[PDB]
Amino acid sequence: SMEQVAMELRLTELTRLLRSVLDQLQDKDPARIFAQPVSLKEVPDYLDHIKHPMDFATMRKRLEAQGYKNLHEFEEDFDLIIDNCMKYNARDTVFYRAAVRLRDQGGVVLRQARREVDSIGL
Repeated sequence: SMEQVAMELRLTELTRLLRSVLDQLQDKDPARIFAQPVSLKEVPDYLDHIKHPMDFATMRKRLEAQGYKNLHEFEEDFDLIIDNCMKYNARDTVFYRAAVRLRDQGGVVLRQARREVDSIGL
């Protein structure tokens, strides 16, 4: 139908916007601490602690499969990256501090994205 195509254009546009957001967020992680899944070889007990692991590479896979239907779903996954890290790692670690900085600096970007998704209507 014509409607289904219009819908898919919207989703494709959302994906385009979310790809830009993802790049801006990952730029706030120059150490690349959150670039890849936590290694279950190097951290064999990780899944005993963290029940829903997340990372930028995994988000990007979902993104390019157009797997985020709205900004809220995308934000949930971004929040998982941060929250997982702040639980597994102690306050005085480079990992925890990196998550705090990513959350603080990322909020600016996400505040803008929400306004754009609303205004453009995606």
